[PDB]
Amino acid sequence: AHFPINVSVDGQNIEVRNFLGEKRVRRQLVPSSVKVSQTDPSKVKDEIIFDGNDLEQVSREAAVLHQMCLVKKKDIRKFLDGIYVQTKTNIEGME
RNA sequence: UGUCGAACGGCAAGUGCCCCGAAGCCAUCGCACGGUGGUUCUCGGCUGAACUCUAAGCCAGAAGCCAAUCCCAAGACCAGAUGCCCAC
Repeated sequence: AHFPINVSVDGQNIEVRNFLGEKRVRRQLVPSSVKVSQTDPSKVKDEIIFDGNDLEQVSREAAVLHQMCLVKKKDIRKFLDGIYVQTKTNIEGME
């Protein structure tokens, strides 16, 4: 709604800065072979798209960023702070 | 005050009383120091079977416990290491 933000991913770790107003980084390790980028530049501006091969070795960490999110002593429904896991989906490709 | 003849000097008042007093001791009266790693459960959640967290496969983490730092130290009887050495 208001908070302009930034996020980051540095090779093997993930950063989360100015989350809800928290001006520090929120790290999280990712295993060897799960490569990911952003589309913050312009067209999407929001999404984090996880790719990979294994059912539960990329689902295991596409579960904690939604655990790294909650706003606790606060009404939750009236406003939606968080870059949270979106739309469990089986994306295939023929492009 | 008393007292050594008087000063000087002391002494007696179970340390006369008093001011100051180093050393030592001591004060939340002074001062220094006391911010660490795993493990798990609440739990957010993952896969889905027979669709959801779990029936098996699983991350994750506050306290918690557990060691660790810390204090003691083999009656835990240390075949730990090491220094030195007899008579008969």
